[PDB]
Amino acid sequence: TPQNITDLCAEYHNTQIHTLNDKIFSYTESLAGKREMAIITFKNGATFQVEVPGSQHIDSQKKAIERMKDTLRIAYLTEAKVEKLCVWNNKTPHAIAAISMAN
Amino acid sequence: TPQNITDLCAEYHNTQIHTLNDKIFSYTESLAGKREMAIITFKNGATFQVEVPGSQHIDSQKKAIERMKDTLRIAYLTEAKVEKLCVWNNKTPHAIAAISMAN
Amino acid sequence: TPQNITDLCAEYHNTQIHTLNDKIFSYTESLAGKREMAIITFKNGATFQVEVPGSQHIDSQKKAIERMKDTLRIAYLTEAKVEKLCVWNNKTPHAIAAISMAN
Amino acid sequence: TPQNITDLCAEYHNTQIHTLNDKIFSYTESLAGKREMAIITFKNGATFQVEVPGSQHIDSQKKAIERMKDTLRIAYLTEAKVEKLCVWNNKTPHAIAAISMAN
Amino acid sequence: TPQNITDLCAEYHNTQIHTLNDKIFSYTESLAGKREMAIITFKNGATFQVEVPGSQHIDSQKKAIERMKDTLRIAYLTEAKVEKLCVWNNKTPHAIAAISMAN
Ligand SMILES: CC(=O)N[C@H]1[C@H](O[C@@H]2[C@H](O[C@]3(C(=O)O)C[C@H](O)[C@@H](NC(C)=O)[C@H]([C@H](O)[C@H](O)CO)O3)[C@@H](O)[C@H](O[C@H]3[C@H](O)[C@@H](O)[C@H](O)O[C@@H]3CO)O[C@@H]2CO)O[C@H](CO)[C@H](O)[C@@H]1O[C@@H]1O[C@H](CO)[C@H](O)[C@H](O)[C@H]1O
Ligand SMILES: CC(=O)N[C@H]1[C@H](O[C@@H]2[C@H](O[C@]3(C(=O)O)C[C@H](O)[C@@H](NC(C)=O)[C@H]([C@H](O)[C@H](O)CO)O3)[C@@H](O)[C@H](O[C@H]3[C@H](O)[C@@H](O)[C@H](O)O[C@@H]3CO)O[C@@H]2CO)O[C@H](CO)[C@H](O)[C@@H]1O[C@@H]1O[C@H](CO)[C@H](O)[C@H](O)[C@H]1O
Ligand SMILES: CC(=O)N[C@H]1[C@H](O[C@@H]2[C@H](O[C@]3(C(=O)O)C[C@H](O)[C@@H](NC(C)=O)[C@H]([C@H](O)[C@H](O)CO)O3)[C@@H](O)[C@H](O[C@H]3[C@H](O)[C@@H](O)[C@H](O)O[C@@H]3CO)O[C@@H]2CO)O[C@H](CO)[C@H](O)[C@@H]1O[C@@H]1O[C@H](CO)[C@H](O)[C@H](O)[C@H]1O
Repeated sequence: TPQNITDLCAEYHNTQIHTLNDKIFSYTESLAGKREMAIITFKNGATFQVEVPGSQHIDSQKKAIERMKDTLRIAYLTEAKVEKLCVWNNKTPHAIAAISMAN
Repeated sequence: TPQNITDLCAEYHNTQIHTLNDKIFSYTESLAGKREMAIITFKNGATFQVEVPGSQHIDSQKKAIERMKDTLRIAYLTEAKVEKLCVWNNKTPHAIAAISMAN
Repeated sequence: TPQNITDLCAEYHNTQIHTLNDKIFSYTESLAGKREMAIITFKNGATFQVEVPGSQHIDSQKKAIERMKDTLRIAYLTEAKVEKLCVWNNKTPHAIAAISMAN
Repeated sequence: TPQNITDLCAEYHNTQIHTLNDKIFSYTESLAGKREMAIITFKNGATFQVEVPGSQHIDSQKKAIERMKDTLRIAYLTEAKVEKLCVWNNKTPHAIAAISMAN
Repeated sequence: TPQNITDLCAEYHNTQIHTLNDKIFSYTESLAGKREMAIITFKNGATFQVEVPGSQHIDSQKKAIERMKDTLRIAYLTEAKVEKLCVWNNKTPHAIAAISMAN
């Protein structure tokens, strides 16, 4: 139904679009208990995270959270340019809701 | 049974074949609740989606849906040329049913 | 226990070996209900399928069918030469049972 | 929520941080019973393990331990520079808790 | 726990270390009923299998077995030099227990 990341982002509160058009600068992954997350940063310093699964996530999001960590890792290793990120800004670091990669 | 994507596509109602013979221009992935989907684009603007798993899907296609999102991601990252897409035209963006990639 | 694809193939009824020594020309995959399959072709026109999972499959072949589809996808994308395929000939297109890849 | 590996590492006892800034030298993986683990080494001889999933692990970490081995395998194969490692030092070899890649 | 492949291999009966320092020559994969395994060979004729899961395997070894097949496949496709293999010499072909890669 939404046709791009901007329309999709617009369907949630506390979200904002970050136009990066750049490759991920660093990738951090954690298996530590209560911190099973991934954190990424860009050259400008901007930091984002894929949240630890919790009660704020419905069951359908379970699979998508894992896929997102897979995507980030591979985008990072292949140095793919990420166009935009839709993030929840009520979390720190900002939490990734969706990504767009282009060209 | 079907020997190719065209024959396969012809076995369903509301489907059509698109011949792109081009690489995916952009890939968008979302983990947002109720919008756990992927959307792809080609240079001419043509937009397609891998639908959110819902009641129209039988048990057997859930793994297939997951595999498709995986296929679109590497196809994108590797700039693989997609030959054809069999898509359901009763959805917007058009929903991907099958894909064919050729040398 | 088999030592190679040919001996493994010889243990089955209705099987046959095809020597290709060529890379995959086309990769096709479908998430369409009741047609969750993948189809590959070679320049010589040879067409093979990875069957839809079903009755003719034991619980151990399940993960293996999924694994074969991943193999065929990555082989296609990396342009790996397929040496031989052990195929069941009581199906059309011929269903894939095993694959060998040699440098 | 931590913004980097240094701060995330600091949220645990018996946890040390290691700045490597080199690609992994060796990758060892085992399927032997009771020894389903991975071991990595750096050219400076530093050796680290990804623990056999045991009782000291909560359920949320299970999927995470699998992801970490996938990450170690791909970072090794692509020769990615790993920046830092947060490791629990009450283990021998020291056990990987988190990893950061910044090339 | 062991700090390397030789020590690890020494913790089991009927095992031996083979130093290859060469890439995999051929990869064979089968989905055939009761023969869901992978066989790899090196140019020197060395042939090794990843056993079909059976009664000899404990529960914790089941994902390790699937992972090892992913590893062999990716190592093969990327021409990653395999250093050593720990194998059970009471099976034919000898069964892979652990693998070390160092390029
Ligand atoms: C803003 C918020 O607190 N969201 C939490 C969510 O709350 C639900 C309603 O929010 C939306 C949203 O997230 O913006 C509304 C959207 O239009 C929905 N969009 C679509 C396409 O469906 C989404 C979506 O359904 C869910 O996210 C699916 O999981 O939900 C929120 O407005 C509502 O609260 C109202 C209340 O109803 C109203 O009477 C009162 O006056 O004001 C409140 C705020 O406007 O309640 C809804 C739940 O009852 O609920 C989910 C759990 O489903 C989460 O808790 C969500 O929080 C975010 O979750 C993110 C990950 O999914 C991430 O962690 C964010 O940081 C969390 O805040
Ligand atoms: C067209 C439609 O509404 N399809 C929904 C489907 O409906 C079934 C019958 O449709 C087909 C079809 O999709 O074309 C008929 C094909 O020959 C079948 N092909 C094969 C290889 O089996 C497929 C297939 O069985 C299913 O897709 C597998 O899940 O189904 C449909 O024709 C039938 O309804 C008839 C009705 O019986 C008849 O009396 C009346 O005169 O005409 C109706 C319409 O032509 O009903 C069948 C279901 O009872 O059913 C599935 C669920 O099983 C879906 O709901 C499907 O909708 C599409 O699903 C897609 C994703 O899978 C996607 O979301 C599309 O946008 C949906 O429209
Ligand atoms: C040698 C053998 O038959 N091993 C089978 C194994 O047997 C167990 C004990 O064997 C070891 C081993 O595999 O070598 C001993 C190692 O030191 C252990 N190492 C570690 C780090 O724990 C391993 C390990 O625990 C298991 O492999 C985990 O599954 O096991 C063996 O010593 C023992 O012998 C007893 C006997 O049971 C008892 O009745 C008699 O009175 O005294 C003996 C004392 O000397 O029995 C253990 C089983 O209860 O068992 C596993 C299943 O647990 C396998 O069957 C294993 O066979 C090999 O398995 C490989 C795949 O896992 C491969 O397929 C080989 O081909 C199989 O031979």
